[PDB]
Amino acid sequence: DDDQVAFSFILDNIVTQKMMAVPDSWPFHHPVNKKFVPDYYKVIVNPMDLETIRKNISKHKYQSRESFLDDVNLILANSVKYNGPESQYTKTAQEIVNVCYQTLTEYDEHLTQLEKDICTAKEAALEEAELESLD
Ligand SMILES: CSc1nc(N2CCOC[C@H]2C)cc(C2(S(=N)(N)=O)CC2)n1
Repeated sequence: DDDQVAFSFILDNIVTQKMMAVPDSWPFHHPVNKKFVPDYYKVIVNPMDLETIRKNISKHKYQSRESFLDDVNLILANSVKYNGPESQYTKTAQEIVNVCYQTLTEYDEHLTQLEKDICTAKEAALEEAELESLD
């Protein structure tokens, strides 16, 4: 609830202040424009980028670090597929993933608290929704 908002703020500041600050991270800031890279979506079936993650964050898509890190890792996997494992683009995506990991670790204790309280809050909301519906 209130905890979901704090969690999303932390994630968004990790994205804007750490991941987007990686040198030359511009290729991963926004979705690829088909008019500029015409092959991209023929190759990349589950696209992902830092802007889309911010929008998912603002929609409170992420209740835990795990689903957040699923999407962050999709950025890296897509660079590996389209650009190659040894490419400079993939080197940059890997740095983006590492700074994300590093920053989450700094805030592990606080983020673990939030995830716990977010989950117990969502269970309280779901359990009462079902009790209200049958009663
Ligand atoms: C070479 S131009 C270009 N490349 C990009 N990447 C994506 C990562 O892999 C390599 C290459 C395909 C991404 C972009 C933009 S853009 N929206 N112009 O379309 C900002 C998103 N531009």
